[PDB]
Amino acid sequence: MFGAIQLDGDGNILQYNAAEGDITGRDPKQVIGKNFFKDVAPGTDSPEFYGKFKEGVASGNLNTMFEWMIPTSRGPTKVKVHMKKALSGDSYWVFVKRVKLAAALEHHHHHH
Repeated sequence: MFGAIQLDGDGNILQYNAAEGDITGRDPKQVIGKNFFKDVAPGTDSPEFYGKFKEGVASGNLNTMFEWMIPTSRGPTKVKVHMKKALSGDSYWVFVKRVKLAAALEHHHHHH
């Protein structure tokens, strides 16, 4: 379940846009209106993840980027989760992707 979801101050899924996908045979309304921690991700109901989402809101710039383990068809798996407050300053975008060594800003390779 990797995609870009848009949450509000309360954390309600206002819009859902799957990513790294081509087929659109998944009822989006299933998440529309529901909370990311409500059912979309019950295991993410922790202070490290959820807590940060609410904490950042108080400041008005929820900026968090880290990896989290979520349940899947083949069991629990790690994924890159990033939460950033929208530009309007009245919402937050959630980015959940697969962890495949995508992050890496080295300075130089094959050093001698």
